[PDB]
Amino acid sequence: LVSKLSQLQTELMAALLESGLSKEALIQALGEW
Amino acid sequence: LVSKLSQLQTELMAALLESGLSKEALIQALGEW
Repeated sequence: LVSKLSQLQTELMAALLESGLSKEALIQALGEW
Repeated sequence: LVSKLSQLQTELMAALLESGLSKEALIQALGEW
């Protein structure tokens, strides 16, 4: 049902956050909008 | 110089954005702060 890409993106984000991803990195990414 | 973890995080975020990561996914992640 759920696309492999969606699952992979969710898994990647989760893993990145747990690795200590900074809020600044997220803010910069959010900046694309 | 730059840690392998930092480089990997930067590379991962970049790849995720290019794969079509949504702003909602970023907002939710940013929410942890």
